[PDB]
Amino acid sequence: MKISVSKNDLENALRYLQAFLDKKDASSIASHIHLEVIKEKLFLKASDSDIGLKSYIFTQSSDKEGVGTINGKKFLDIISCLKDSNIILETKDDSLAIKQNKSSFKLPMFDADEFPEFPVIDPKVSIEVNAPFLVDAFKKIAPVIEQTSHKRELAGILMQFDQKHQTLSVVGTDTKRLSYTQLEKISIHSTEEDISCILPKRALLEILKLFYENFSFKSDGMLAVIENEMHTFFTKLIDGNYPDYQKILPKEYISSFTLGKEEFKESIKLCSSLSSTIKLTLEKNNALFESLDSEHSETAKTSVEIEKGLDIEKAFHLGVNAKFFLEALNALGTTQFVLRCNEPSSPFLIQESLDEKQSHLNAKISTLMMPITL
Amino acid sequence: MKISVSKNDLENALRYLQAFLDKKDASSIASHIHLEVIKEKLFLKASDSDIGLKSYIFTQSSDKEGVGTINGKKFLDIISCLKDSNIILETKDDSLAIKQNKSSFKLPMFDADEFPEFPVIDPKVSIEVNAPFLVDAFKKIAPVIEQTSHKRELAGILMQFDQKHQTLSVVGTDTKRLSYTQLEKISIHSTEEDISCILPKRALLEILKLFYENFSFKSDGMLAVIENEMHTFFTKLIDGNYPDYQKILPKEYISSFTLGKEEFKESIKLCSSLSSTIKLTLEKNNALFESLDSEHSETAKTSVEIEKGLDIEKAFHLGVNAKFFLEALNALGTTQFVLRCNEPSSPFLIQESLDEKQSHLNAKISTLMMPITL
Repeated sequence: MKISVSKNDLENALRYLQAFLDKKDASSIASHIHLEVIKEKLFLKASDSDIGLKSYIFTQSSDKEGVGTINGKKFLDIISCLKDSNIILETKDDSLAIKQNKSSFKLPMFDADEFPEFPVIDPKVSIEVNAPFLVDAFKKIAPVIEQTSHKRELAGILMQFDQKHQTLSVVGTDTKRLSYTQLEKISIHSTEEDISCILPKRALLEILKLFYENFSFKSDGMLAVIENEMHTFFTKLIDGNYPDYQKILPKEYISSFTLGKEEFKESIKLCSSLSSTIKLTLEKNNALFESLDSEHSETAKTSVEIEKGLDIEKAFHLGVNAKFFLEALNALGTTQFVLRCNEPSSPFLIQESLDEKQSHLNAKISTLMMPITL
Repeated sequence: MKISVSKNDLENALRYLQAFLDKKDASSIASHIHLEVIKEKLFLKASDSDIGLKSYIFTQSSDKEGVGTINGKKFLDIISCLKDSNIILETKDDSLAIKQNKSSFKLPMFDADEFPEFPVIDPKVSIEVNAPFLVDAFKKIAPVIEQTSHKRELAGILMQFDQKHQTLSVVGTDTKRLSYTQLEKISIHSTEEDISCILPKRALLEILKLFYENFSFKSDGMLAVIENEMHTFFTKLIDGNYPDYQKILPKEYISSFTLGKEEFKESIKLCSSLSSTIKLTLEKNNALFESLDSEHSETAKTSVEIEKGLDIEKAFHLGVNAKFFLEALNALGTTQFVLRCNEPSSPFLIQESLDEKQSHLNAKISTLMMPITL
């Protein structure tokens, strides 16, 4: 191999690749990036059986095509310390040479034959995503998902494709709370009418660093592959059946209150200084907040005026987990939110104001939560 | 007690005080701030036998004078979540009430009689510091000092007062390296001709957060007390005898090179990607840097042109610790530095260009380092 590349292009590519290396044992090929020069591109890839990323940068020049490998962490450590001028990469036996003017380095290469095959799939389902709605859904739902969940299928995010109705549902839950969204008017190409993909949390978080809009998503029911012009990402899927979240959603709600998002965030954080649970009291023109599981002798109270009177003929009391409530509000894009309730011992829902209104660019996430008793 | 205070004044005061609390066991008075209302001031103090801070803020109003205590971490957690409007603090039995409009809190107080006495000293030495030179010296020397040093006196920074010559010397060492500065034309008031104070590293780091210029420093040989208009800080001193650093400094140096600071930093970091030690080669118009304790098959080299020829008739080779060398350069305020050497196996010195030149506002730190063999 012998090429020259842009320092900043290379550094950026290496930064993305770090998350796909097992970096602690540098003597293992799992700590290495596979390199391949083909025509005017340098491809860099880091993968294992479970997950992987393949990227390219254009070469500034190319004298010799071929393949090699290099420790990804050391490679980035070197590049990040170099000048903003072009870098020469040239193989020399079992070794990769890096040169930039007066600076030169050598790093040992491993046998590229040991490097894992980067998978290709025969997709059963595919979508083209030309707006931020999918990663918006992912980012909004991620906090509810236990990565190290001890239950397999809940350790990931559900993507449920309905080809007939052209809707993709995105769901996360940790059994105390459940966040979901339904994305309509999605052009879904699928061999089956319905197909469900469960992406592991790690994959979710990596996707958020790599992608935003204008990418494809494809799956063969075993792997999911996401591609744009620069990147091809894959992840193994979680096998099994995600619980049907629809069966747990209440059919109707006795009461629905339209409330101020930022005032509630501010009030909940305030009581959270002394407790993890909060007693919320709703009156016609007031919202009261009191610390609930605070130590004896420690109390926090606050209230907020509600100018547009709630349909309440007598105080409604609701015990809530402060962190969950806050996270549900963080997932909302509107200045107001709707709190839908039945009995105080029953699950309640938090969602955007005008959730029913059609949106193009964004996902609207709703969160269903179990209350605290008393 | 009953007063009102400014939220931002209070929050700022509480932030400074956090470092002086043992925060993990909230049931201990060590986690508490002592409060005292005297006339139009609120004094807040956190201290133990070893170290402490006493601060004040002016009250916006004062209805009732008295004393109390409160958990400092909870207090700050509450205040930081409040609005930017005045806060009412009022004692109610064994409890402190905090009110801001619709928000109200209660926290339990402890018996103020258990709170440790804040010490006053009869100073044996005192200085008034009206320029940043002392904290500049402290900040520059701090990195060489082992806080958790297993040797008592080296676990702190030395302040050596010479009343006769009106000089204060500031020294830190960890036995591999030694950084020092001599501050001249300091008005020293002292009962003894010579007196040495050793401040613990923790105290050093706290001082850096609190003080910059226009403060007094006093010591009775047991405690050191630092005061400005807002703060009174104290620390117990480390007992014993700091080694005389003067006896270890070489008398003369065979060679002294004036070199580029930022070029050396950049070159050393570059080789540091692959090693912790570096072989430096000085020639008449070139400085060469090579990784030294890098793994087999991993190498890093770079060089820098030296336009103003060094007085060198044949290459000088010096083995150096990369981190120490970098830290010595970080402590310098000039664009160039002087490297003074004897034999390659002998200690060498790093200091500012024109170190001998008189400076008002700043400390000039020199670092003496043991080289690496080969």
